[PDB]
Amino acid sequence: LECHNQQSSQTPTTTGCSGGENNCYKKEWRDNRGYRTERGCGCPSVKKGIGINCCTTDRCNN
Repeated sequence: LECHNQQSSQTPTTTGCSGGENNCYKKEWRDNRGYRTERGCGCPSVKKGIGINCCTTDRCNN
C-alpha cells in the first residue's frame, strides 16, 4: 500500500509502507475558522476530539 505521507499540503506525495500496516489513517484537527489533516500508516484506537479515520486503498488518504 502506497498512501500519502505529506500533510497540510495540496499536492502531497505517495510512499509505500512496510512491516505489516495495510491501513492509512487521516486525522483532521480544527482550530476555529480553518482546519488541517495528516495521514500515515496505522489505525490507532485512541480517544480525542480530533477526527480519526482509516482506509485500505492506494492514495486513500488524499
